[PDB]
Amino acid sequence: IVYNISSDFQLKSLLGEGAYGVVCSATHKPTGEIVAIKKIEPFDKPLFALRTLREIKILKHFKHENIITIFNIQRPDSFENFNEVYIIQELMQTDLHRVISTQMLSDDHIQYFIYQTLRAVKVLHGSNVIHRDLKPSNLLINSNCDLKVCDFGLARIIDVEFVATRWYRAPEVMLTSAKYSRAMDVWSCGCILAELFLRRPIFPGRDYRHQLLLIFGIIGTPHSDNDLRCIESPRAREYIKSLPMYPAAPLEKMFPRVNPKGIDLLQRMLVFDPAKRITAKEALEHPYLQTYHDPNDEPEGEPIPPSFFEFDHYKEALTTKDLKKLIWNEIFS
Amino acid sequence: VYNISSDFQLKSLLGEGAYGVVCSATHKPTGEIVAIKKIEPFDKPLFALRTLREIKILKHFKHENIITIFNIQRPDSFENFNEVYIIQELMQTDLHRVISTQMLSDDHIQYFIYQTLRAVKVLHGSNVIHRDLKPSNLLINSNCDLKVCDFGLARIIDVEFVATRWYRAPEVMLTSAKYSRAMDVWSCGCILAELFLRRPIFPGRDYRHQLLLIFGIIGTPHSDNDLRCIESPRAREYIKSLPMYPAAPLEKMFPRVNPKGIDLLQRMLVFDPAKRITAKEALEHPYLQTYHDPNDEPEGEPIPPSFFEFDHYKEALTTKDLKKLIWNEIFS
Repeated sequence: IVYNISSDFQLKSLLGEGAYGVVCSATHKPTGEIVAIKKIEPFDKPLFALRTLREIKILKHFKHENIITIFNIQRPDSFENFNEVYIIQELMQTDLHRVISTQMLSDDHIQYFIYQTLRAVKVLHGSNVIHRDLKPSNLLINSNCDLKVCDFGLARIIDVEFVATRWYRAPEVMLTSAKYSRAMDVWSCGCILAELFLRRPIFPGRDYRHQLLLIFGIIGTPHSDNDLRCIESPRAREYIKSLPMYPAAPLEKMFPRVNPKGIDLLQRMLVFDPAKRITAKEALEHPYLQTYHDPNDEPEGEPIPPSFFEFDHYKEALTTKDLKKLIWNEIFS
Repeated sequence: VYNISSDFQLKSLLGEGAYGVVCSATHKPTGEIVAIKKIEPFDKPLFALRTLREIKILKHFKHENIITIFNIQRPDSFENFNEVYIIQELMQTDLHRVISTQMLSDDHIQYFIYQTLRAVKVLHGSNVIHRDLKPSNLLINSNCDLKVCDFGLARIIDVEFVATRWYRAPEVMLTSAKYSRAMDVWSCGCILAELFLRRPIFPGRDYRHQLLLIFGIIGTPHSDNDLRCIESPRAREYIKSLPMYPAAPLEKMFPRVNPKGIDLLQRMLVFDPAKRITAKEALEHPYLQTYHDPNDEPEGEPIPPSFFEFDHYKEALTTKDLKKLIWNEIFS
């Protein structure tokens, strides 16, 4: 696993080989710090190029306790042989998926993990950034319990497409065109909070249809004009009537060993109507989290213009060179 | 490794990449030599979708100028479906690399240029546009047979990523008419231009620069009839905002070139896609009467948009969705 990176960096262990590239825990000979180094050969894979670009722009902009820190990107020399991107970021022991899969967590830890995840969402939205793909495995965690969001490969700046799974995607997002709302992120959190209690995905659909069936199977099938009063889609409203009509299930009655307040906050997130869906801010304020809530320390963010990801706004086809230059430029200032 | 029927004998590796290895093999039963691609696209969304298009377009056609795929391996399980073995008709090299490494007689030029427009014609007649033609998507075999492949950006007629736009038509770049049959003729004209020049005629360094180079030879459009087919205000402003140079006389740029070829070049590399000559009209035109033959030239047959149904659903696709598309296409 070659790494043509500075001498000062002595690799240690390979933490994961992904579709993106490999990530290794290395040491900063000088200060003796332990960092995470990503090697990414993305130039023949357009999709992975943009993803990497997005991620690099976002990580670098924020300076938040719940969003991963990039320490520095290695700069190449010739744009002519630039075929690898090396990113030195903070090393993180595990992620929220792995943790749920091996430990039972006290209501406190859950309060704290969902608290941190909401804190980050607040700053992202406050900044006009929508993650668009929150799931347990994007929430990295440190040995002392720091949760940190990463993987903004699908992020967007507000005002086909591919996903690894739609297990945490919001129904309004699958049923319509409203695929760039702050609400959709708050829906993912609902799901994440659900997994924290159930220790398993709450809506593990196996395909599109089955996903909705699973969702309504719990929150309830939207029927009247007031339920679909956020689904102006004639098609979406048709398709909904092609699914059985269930009543919302009593989450409280079925999961009685779970903190009643969590259940409330959960219900206020898992709501079909994106407009009645609790917002990250109102979420931090919710009872269930009062222990950790402190409004003088829930950063509101600084707006980021759409031009941040200008590419999302032109039709012009992007070429390979184009992508390599956007990343290149990103690296040189 | 090449997990495939032992009825094959692997000769040699022909190349690699992101998609995965591809190599020659003998079909013991007929002693016919073939190429077997080993794609591992399910962790690369965009590649799986490209693969899906290639498999559907190729399996469908039966033209001498479109690559022929003989079979596709049958996976015997969805759970463990991680590769795709395509067995297609071996090809020695590609026009890019031929131009790239030799002077070709005006004869050779017409041969390849005829074959190329031959294929484009059947596809255009079948409502299929390639949308990404260039020298390296033109594969050539021994007895100089030209066959087009790489339909990863094709669409059915009733944004995206590309390696380069050196072959993209100006109107596609400016406007949103990124789906005309015309864009393929423009690409064609760039192949032709390149056959004479022996190098890319419009090697732009970037969006603007590409337009600056194209207009540098064809003339910047400025008149209403020039900008007749350009419905966008924003787009018109753009053109009107670039250096405005008058067309250059091809004859004095391709001097050691067949006067009948230039005329064809000028008929293809035209800004107005409406005026632009078509794949059929190109076969007829003088420079190509030596191979023309209003018989041996299929006009194809319209394919229904549903052939590419997925280009009509705005839902997001998942890994499983993708594995399922290719899977169905292999068994159905």
